[PDB]
Amino acid sequence: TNMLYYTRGFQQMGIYAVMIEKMILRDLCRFMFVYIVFLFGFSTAVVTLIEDSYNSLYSTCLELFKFTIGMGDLEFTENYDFKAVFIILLLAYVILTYILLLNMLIALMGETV
Amino acid sequence: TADISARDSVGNTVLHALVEVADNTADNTKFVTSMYNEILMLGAKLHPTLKLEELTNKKGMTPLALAAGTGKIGVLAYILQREIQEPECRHLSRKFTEWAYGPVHSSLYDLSCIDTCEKNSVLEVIAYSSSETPNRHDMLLVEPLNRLLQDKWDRFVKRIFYFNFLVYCLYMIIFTMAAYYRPVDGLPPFKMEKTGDYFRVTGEILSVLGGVYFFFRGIQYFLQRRPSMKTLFVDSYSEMLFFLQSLFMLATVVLYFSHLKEYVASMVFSLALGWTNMLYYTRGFQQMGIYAVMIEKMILRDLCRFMFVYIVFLFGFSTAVVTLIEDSYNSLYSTCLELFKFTIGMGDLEFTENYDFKAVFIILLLAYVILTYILLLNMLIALMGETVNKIAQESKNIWKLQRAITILDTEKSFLKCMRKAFRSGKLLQVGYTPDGKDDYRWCFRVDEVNWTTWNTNVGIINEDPGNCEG
Amino acid sequence: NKIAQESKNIWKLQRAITILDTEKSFLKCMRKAFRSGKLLQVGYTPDGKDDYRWCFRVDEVNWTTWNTNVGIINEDPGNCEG
Ligand SMILES: CCCCCCCCCCCCCCCCCC(=O)OC[C@H](COP(=O)(O)O[C@@H]1[C@H](O)[C@H](O)[C@@H](O)[C@H](O)[C@H]1O)OC(=O)CCCCCCCCCCCCCCCCC
Ligand SMILES: CCCCCCCC/C=C/CCCCCCCC(=O)O[C@@H](COC(=O)CCCCCCCCCCCCCCC)COP(=O)([O-])OCC[N+](C)(C)C
Ligand SMILES: CCCCCCCC/C=C/CCCCCCCC(=O)O[C@@H](COC(=O)CCCCCCCCCCCCCCC)COP(=O)([O-])OCC[N+](C)(C)C
Ligand SMILES: CCCCCCCC/C=C\CCCCCCCC(=O)O[C@@H](COC(=O)CCCCCCCCCCCCCCC)COP(=O)([O-])OCC[N+](C)(C)C
Ligand SMILES: CCCCCCCC/C=C\CCCCCCCC(=O)O[C@@H](COC(=O)CCCCCCCCCCCCCCC)COP(=O)([O-])OCC[N+](C)(C)C
Ligand SMILES: CCCCCCCC/C=C\CCCCCCCC(=O)O[C@@H](COC(=O)CCCCCCCCCCCCCCC)COP(=O)([O-])OCC[N+](C)(C)C
Ligand SMILES: CCCCCCCC/C=C\CCCCCCCC(=O)O[C@@H](COC(=O)CCCCCCCCCCCCCCC)COP(=O)([O-])OCC[N+](C)(C)C
Ligand SMILES: CCCCCCCC/C=C\CCCCCCCC(=O)O[C@@H](COC(=O)CCCCCCCCCCCCCCC)COP(=O)([O-])OCC[N+](C)(C)C
Ligand SMILES: CCCCCCCC/C=C\CCCCCCCC(=O)O[C@@H](COC(=O)CCCCCCCCCCCCCCC)COP(=O)([O-])OCC[N+](C)(C)C
Ligand SMILES: CCCCCCCC/C=C\CCCCCCCC(=O)O[C@@H](COC(=O)CCCCCCCCCCCCCCC)COP(=O)([O-])OCC[N+](C)(C)C
Ligand SMILES: CCCCCCCC/C=C\CCCCCCCC(=O)O[C@@H](COC(=O)CCCCCCCCCCCCCCC)COP(=O)([O-])OCC[N+](C)(C)C
Ligand SMILES: CCCCCCCC/C=C\CCCCCCCC(=O)O[C@@H](COC(=O)CCCCCCCCCCCCCCC)COP(=O)([O-])OCC[N+](C)(C)C
Ligand code: NA
Ligand code: NA
Repeated sequence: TNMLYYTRGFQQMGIYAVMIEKMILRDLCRFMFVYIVFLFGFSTAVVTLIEDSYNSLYSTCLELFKFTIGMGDLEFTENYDFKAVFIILLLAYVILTYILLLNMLIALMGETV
Repeated sequence: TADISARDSVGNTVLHALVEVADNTADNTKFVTSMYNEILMLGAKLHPTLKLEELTNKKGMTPLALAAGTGKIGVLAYILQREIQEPECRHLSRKFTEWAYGPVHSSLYDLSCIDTCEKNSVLEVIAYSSSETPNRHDMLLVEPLNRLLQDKWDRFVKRIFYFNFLVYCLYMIIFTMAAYYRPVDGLPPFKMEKTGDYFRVTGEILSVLGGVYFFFRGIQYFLQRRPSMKTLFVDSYSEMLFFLQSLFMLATVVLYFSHLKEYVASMVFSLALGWTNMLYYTRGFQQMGIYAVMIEKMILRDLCRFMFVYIVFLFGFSTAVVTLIEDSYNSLYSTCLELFKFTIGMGDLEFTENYDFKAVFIILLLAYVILTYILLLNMLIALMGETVNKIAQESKNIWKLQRAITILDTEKSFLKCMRKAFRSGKLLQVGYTPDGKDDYRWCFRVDEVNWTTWNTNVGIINEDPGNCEG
Repeated sequence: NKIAQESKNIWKLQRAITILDTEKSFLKCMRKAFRSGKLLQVGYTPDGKDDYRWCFRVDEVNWTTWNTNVGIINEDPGNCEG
């Protein structure tokens, strides 16, 4: 990752790596903070609902982080007790994170660039 | 002769009428702002001992607070930056000059009814404005208001806000950690058998005391700040979500002692809101606050248009697919659910071999895929990108208003805890009344420097006997 | 970025085509197209008769044409159609 220092001897790669640092400090920094509010916000909301194994805060923050990377199973646990709660609570996470906030990130990168 | 106090059936004097007539155009603003001076000169020339701007109408609104409320920003800019440079019309000057050494000069704006008048202060009348007041978000760029709220913030509210944040951070930790460790075995209410269960009910007590808290604090927002049916569900997207959090959080108390497991359905919606409602407290932070303004606009401009159209297609093709399935994915849930997976990148194009015509099925999904994943989610990114270009400074001006509403509720809350609102300005003499007395106006300093007004026409300069308040 | 106002102008035309098919459809259900304007006198013909043109009002305000060159103004005998 520190090879990206030595882009600074190259105008088009160096500027690119300047456009990396600004995003990590402007856009990811604002993003990932808000993202972890929702993530831990719905994660706790889901493992609170689970009873029993996905009754952990890791294995539910881990499974809800998969919706980010396009690997979210909307049925990763049948060990709930109210489905409408669970489904309302994930699709809320999905809409607010995958559709809204990752695509909002692309928008802010676009305005940053 | 004509009585300059032009009280009418509605009570609007001439200055009121000149606020009501404005349009926030350049030709009209250039006009009406001038006219106040000559009306004010004449009011001070032909009928002294009656400063004309304190007068009100039937509804009880000064022309200052009538410009604050009716959305008149260029009018309001004049009345706040009013700088009359001539004797016997100078007490009406609103922006004084406490000194000027070289280019530097300390402007001395008055905080007459920007904050803490007996009714309708400019910050209230802007902050506590309804929804469709034009220019509402730009009306705090007007000096001294931009630098007055940043003064109250850095000096009073930044320390109480970051405390209220912390108390809400721990309220969530206490409520989260009291819900994670809930009793799975049995039907409520539950017992404090183990030692940890005493700490757990404690976090449940402390959880409900905050649910009734944000409940009452969401009631009295509708008793202090009386909204209309349009401004319930618009312009107040926070006082509802913290109040809504309490509805779930108190239904959680109903359904715990009503002997049901449905308390989980409500207790869990209080957590998702509760952490999602941490994004309120970004409004004490410029870059995070604007970001959260760029969240609300998307949810209301872009998701709102998007998700509606998306659910037309989704239910449009879902019904089209389960119509084709025969038999298990012969449900409208398990087909809307499977077709929603193409959105999140988890679409199996072969999630059912229990069809009867494959070309129908495949034409019908790839139509859904192209029109939703490739077109409409990427179209969403495009519209966000055009939104972000639009709402760049229009979100910073919503932010300073979010912070402004916070600065004023903080004043009203701590009206007896520590002090009043602190008055955010030094009582200072600016000159002399036309009746021959001191003035002593609550004024807010603004050190300003200008490298082109080299002459420095003295005019007002008050402590020119001094040099810099020493 | 290109099609921002070029799509609002396609929109008003989509709505326009809807407004006119709606007229043609309900030509006998309720009424004709409603004629969307008040038959009003605007002056006098050059042959010396009334005009009575189906006209559409547009309240307009301008804060720079202070002189108000009278010119046409028709119900200046009145003031605001009272
Ligand atoms: C049985 C129940 C069924 C439900 C229906 C019942 C009614 C629903 C509730 C009504 C509301 C519905 C909201 C829908 C989503 C949109 C939310 C949103 O735009 O909010 C922005 C808000 C801004 O502040 P404010 O309002 O103070 O500022 C306003 C505002 O800027 C204004 O433009 C300016 O004039 C001025 O600045 C000021 O006047 O920010 C916050 O309030 C903090 C952040 C809040 C979170 C933002 C993210 C959105 C989360 C939504 C989902 C909730 C979480 C998941 C729950 C799972 C299911 C339970
Ligand atoms: C870039 C830096 C890295 C970021 C990573 C981000 C990733 C997400 C966050 C990561 C950091 C925080 C994770 C939680 C702390 C560990 C405890 C836990 O998981 O579970 C605790 C339970 O109780 C709870 O889960 C609720 C209590 C939360 C209290 C801590 C506040 C965290 C604040 C930040 C939160 C976000 C708020 C927004 C932040 C701005 C106990 O531990 P356990 O072992 O899980 O329980 C098993 C107990 N049992 C066996 C008896 C049943
Ligand atoms: C943000 C808010 C949430 C949004 C959620 C969005 C998610 C999508 C939409 C969600 C809401 C609507 C879902 C359908 C209503 C339930 C009935 C059903 O599913 O199946 C019914 C069948 O018949 C049909 O499925 C077709 C009949 C549809 C009539 C309802 C119109 C819905 C309008 C809105 C539609 C979108 C139009 C565009 C909207 C602008 C009967 O119920 P069942 O149990 O399924 O059938 C089993 C019967 N059996 C056992 C005898 C075989
Ligand atoms: C010379 C390096 C020898 C390295 C040998 C090692 C292998 C080769 C390694 C890397 C490739 C480097 C090739 C350099 C020559 C290409 C032409 C050029 O000058 O630049 C051009 C292409 O620019 C590039 O190709 C720059 C890419 C390197 C960026 C470094 C980050 C990660 C390195 C990870 C490396 C993994 C290493 C693991 C495997 C060994 C662009 O033109 P410019 O220069 O922008 O224009 C003038 C700039 N000026 C204004 C400053 C004047
Ligand atoms: C965005 C602003 C923030 C809003 C925050 C608050 C939002 C919260 C919303 C709603 C709160 C209540 C929802 C949960 C109900 C409690 C559980 C319950 O009793 O379930 C019952 C089932 O009931 C159903 O299966 C039907 C569910 C109807 C609601 C679906 C849409 C709600 C989301 C609209 C979103 C629009 C948002 C606004 C935008 C337009 C019975 O229990 P069960 O065990 O589930 O029964 C079997 C279930 N099974 C057959 C499925 C297996
Ligand atoms: C800004 C804030 C963000 C938004 C926050 C709020 C978001 C709230 C989100 C979602 C709220 C809406 C879904 C509720 C959850 C399901 C609960 C339920 O009743 O399940 C039953 C559905 O029974 C049906 O009849 C469903 C018919 C409609 C399609 C299902 C939704 C598709 C999910 C994708 C929607 C994507 C679009 C998203 C738009 C929302 C299941 O019953 P069952 O026991 O399995 O019985 C099987 C057979 N049966 C189905 C025939 C009965
Ligand atoms: C968190 C980090 C972030 C920073 C913030 C720090 C936040 C505060 C931090 C910690 C406060 C809590 C410490 C006491 C409990 C520890 C012992 C215990 O019971 O352990 C158990 C977990 O815990 C529980 O089961 C108790 C439930 C959670 C307590 C919620 C806070 C209570 C309010 C008062 C708080 C102070 C407020 C008022 C102050 C004036 C161990 O689990 P177990 O036994 O394996 O299984 C669960 C038990 N069961 C199976 C029987 C169901
Ligand atoms: C309970 C007995 C005390 C023990 C509790 C132990 C603490 C555990 C915590 C939380 C548990 C306490 C009960 C929960 C209350 C609900 C949350 C709440 O009120 O938030 C309010 C805080 O604003 C206040 O004025 C809070 C009241 C004072 C709390 C005193 C305890 C803090 C101790 C710890 C201090 C540590 C300091 C360390 C410094 C480094 C929210 O502010 P608001 O102005 O309403 O604005 C939002 C509402 N709006 C969006 C609608 C506008
Ligand atoms: C707003 C102005 C002020 C409001 C008033 C001031 C106070 C407000 C605060 C608190 C007072 C309580 C208000 C809510 C009602 C309590 C729950 C209840 O009655 O449950 C009933 C059932 O319930 C269920 O069957 C489902 C319960 C879970 C629903 C989850 C969503 C909670 C919504 C939260 C509300 C969000 C609403 C959003 C508002 C837009 C219990 O009654 P029952 O007859 O025994 O039914 C048993 C049925 N069963 C056996 C099949 C299970
Ligand atoms: C003080 C708060 C204490 C909270 C303690 C709790 C832990 C810490 C919590 C949160 C981190 C807060 C650190 C604040 C100090 C950083 C430097 C700074 O001032 O701002 C900088 C960084 O800005 C941020 O770091 C703001 C991030 C908080 C946004 C709140 C939303 C979600 C919170 C979820 C929290 C999960 C909680 C669960 C775990 C406890 C940016 O500068 P600025 O300020 O924009 O510039 C001037 C602004 N002005 C114009 C207004 C003057
Ligand atoms: C965009 C504007 C909206 C248009 C809306 C209307 C579009 C509708 C389009 C077409 C309508 C007809 C298609 C379905 C045929 C009926 C079923 C049938 O008889 O299938 C036959 C099979 O036939 C095939 O397997 C070959 C299918 C040929 C068509 C493929 C391209 C059509 C999409 C072009 C899209 C371009 C769109 C325009 C852009 C350029 C026989 O039955 P079977 O049981 O299936 O036989 C075994 C099948 N198996 C071997 C596969 C297993
Ligand atoms: C604006 C509105 C949105 C657009 C709406 C319209 C969109 C309409 C979309 C798609 C229309 C085109 C596909 C039709 C569906 C297949 C039906 C069929 O005949 O299946 C047979 C295909 O037999 C072949 O020989 C297929 C050869 C071409 C590649 C198949 C398509 C690839 C899917 C990806 C295309 C991605 C690109 C998408 C571009 C369209 C299967 O026969 P079998 O029984 O399994 O036999 C096995 C062995 N055999 C295959 C050798 C025979
Ligand atoms: Na993906
Ligand atoms: Na994927």
